[PDB]
Amino acid sequence: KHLNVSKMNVDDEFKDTDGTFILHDLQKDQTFVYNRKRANQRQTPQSTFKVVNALIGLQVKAVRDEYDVKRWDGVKREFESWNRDHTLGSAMRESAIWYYQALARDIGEERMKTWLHTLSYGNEDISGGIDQFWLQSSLTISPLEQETFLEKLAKEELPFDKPVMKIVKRMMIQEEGDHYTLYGKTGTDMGLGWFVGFIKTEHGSYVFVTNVDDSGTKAKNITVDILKKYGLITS
Repeated sequence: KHLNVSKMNVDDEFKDTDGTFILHDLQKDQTFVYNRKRANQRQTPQSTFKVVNALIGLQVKAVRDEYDVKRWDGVKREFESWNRDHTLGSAMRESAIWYYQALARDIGEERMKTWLHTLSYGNEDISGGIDQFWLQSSLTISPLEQETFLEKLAKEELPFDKPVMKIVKRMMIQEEGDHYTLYGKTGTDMGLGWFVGFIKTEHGSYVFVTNVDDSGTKAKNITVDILKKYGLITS
């Protein structure tokens, strides 16, 4: 009764949404892809880039750990959850862009470019500016390239320190149930939505990448519906 990802079908979940979905079974080494053409199209990563930003920032000690506090300046920004003191981990959870812009400025161009080159991270183009390049700007990456990177993060086959990789994966936890742990990060801009991450169950471990012509919230809802359908999200 164990999941064979090659027999999946997600047509129903995408009935009224243009998008792509990738699920990689880490232990069997098997992948399901819906809409391979779209999976190959590069797009701006938006806030899915926080995963990379956090890895590089911890690696070069621009931030100390998931609890490194940056005080809010008191400026009311677009979402109330941004208008508070944040840590590296809480700013990932709430997608507080201002925190990760300060982090990118501290990382700086040279270290950002060098470490981004180790990840095969799409076109690796940061010319849009040190604190702007992942936000509807120069950097683009395809869903397949996101999957390849996240698979290497899951396997810790990246040149980062191992504790750095474990901290960033922990910061991505969205739900810890009795029988599964869901990891993920959303991105959204101009009718393109991402939800990328991992799910660990009692019987397997998986990487997923979802990208849609809709919000990141929609991308996440589609992903959760698929993972529920195939019994990976239960309780």
